[PDB]
Amino acid sequence: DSQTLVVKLGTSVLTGGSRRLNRAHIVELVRQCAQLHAAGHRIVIVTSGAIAAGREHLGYPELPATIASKQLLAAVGQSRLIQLWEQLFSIYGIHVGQMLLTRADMEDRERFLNARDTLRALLDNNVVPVINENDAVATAIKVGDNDNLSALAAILAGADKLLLLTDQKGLYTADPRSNPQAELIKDVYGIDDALRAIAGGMSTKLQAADVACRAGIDTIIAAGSKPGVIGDVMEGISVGTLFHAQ
Amino acid sequence: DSQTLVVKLGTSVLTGGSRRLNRAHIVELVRQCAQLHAAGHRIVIVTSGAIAAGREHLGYPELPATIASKQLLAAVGQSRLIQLWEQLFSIYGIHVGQMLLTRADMEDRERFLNARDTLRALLDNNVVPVINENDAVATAIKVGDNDNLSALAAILAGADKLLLLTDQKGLYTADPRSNPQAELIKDVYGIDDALRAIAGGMSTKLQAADVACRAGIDTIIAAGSKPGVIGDVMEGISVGTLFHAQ
Repeated sequence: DSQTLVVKLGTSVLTGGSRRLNRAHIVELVRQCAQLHAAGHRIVIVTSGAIAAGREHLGYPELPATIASKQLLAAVGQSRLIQLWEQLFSIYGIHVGQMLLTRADMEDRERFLNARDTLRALLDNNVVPVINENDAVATAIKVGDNDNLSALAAILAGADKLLLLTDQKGLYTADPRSNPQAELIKDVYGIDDALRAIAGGMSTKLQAADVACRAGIDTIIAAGSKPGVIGDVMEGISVGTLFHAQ
Repeated sequence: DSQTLVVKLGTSVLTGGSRRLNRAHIVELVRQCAQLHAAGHRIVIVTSGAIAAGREHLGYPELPATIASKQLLAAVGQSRLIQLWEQLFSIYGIHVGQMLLTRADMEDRERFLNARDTLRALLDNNVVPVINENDAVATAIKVGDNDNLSALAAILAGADKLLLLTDQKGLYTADPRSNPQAELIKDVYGIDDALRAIAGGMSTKLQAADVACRAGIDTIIAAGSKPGVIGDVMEGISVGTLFHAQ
């Protein structure tokens, strides 16, 4: 019966590839999350967009390429990002709990177990956790974070599936934009099989699929804009590239 | 001319001593913050209430005394806390940037300097930072955190004054509730002078006043509900207990 599923939303899914956060699109996703929540499933959101959101809200100001500029953007953006997620879910009367984690926080073993406990406490009490890199405080630029963070979250939260919503249909045999040849690779079996099958942020997705399948957790790369995507993934309907678990 | 001032709000100021977050009271404070912001001063908010807010929003549920219960409360509460601060300030068209810091993050010297930079980047670009203990992730209970965190923030943010808004008028010669004798101690000169003068969360305030005065920064204990308090403190009008800087 009652599945647990982590959904990762990268920046382009969230902005619909614009430089403004796209609420029509997000609400479309929240919706699917609520239907499953109402069926008594457990949902975890790993959200990007903190910086995008901060640029928007501040009217795209001109800033030095310091770390302090990524961070202040992130401070402002996350306050909005969270509010946004809080309100959309609130519509379907589901609560959300904001978790900001650093790459550091995760390698610290004690904090790692803590987080496991808290994630489960959240779900246990029907709350959707909305996790993100703690970018206003995180020392380390971007860079596919987030993909990895999400696969950690999948483990800690005891996930049955990890869904990596991106701006293309899955994983291809080569660059599809410059290629009439490219297949959408329906199934993959662990990373080594991926890297053989293929001889845009797509490497860190291959990376997260590793960490997660090696942890017993199926992981999917799929288009975030595909109607009904999230439910379909629960039912194991084929929808993008499925990276089976070991 | 252009002063920088850190305002700390503990739980009771925020709930007005209830178990619900009190928006009438908060807005009253935001107001004073906006008037000074509009005069081109720089304002930093160190907010408590994350857990209070999480209990309220979840309808005071019955939870195990785990660390995971403080943390999930904190996850839910902060998402609300921030939204609330974001909206009230938004009324006066001032932006806010959310910073969640751990006691850990501060002893890590690199992250310490980072935070300094970011705080100043925030103010430079007219944003009010709203800082809090990162309770959904913070391993260590409560306990006067926050008082100390605020005095760190004062240093990092290059503050001229630190204002510790509490639920009484300042510091007393003894417990005033059980005492017709108790004076409100108008001035104090560094902690040693405090501890001589007096022979409810009041120790950690004495503690923050130390860290901050020893850093060249005047610090004030005052009633958060006192009309016009924050402005008065800028003008150095006497308002509670003033702990002068070394």
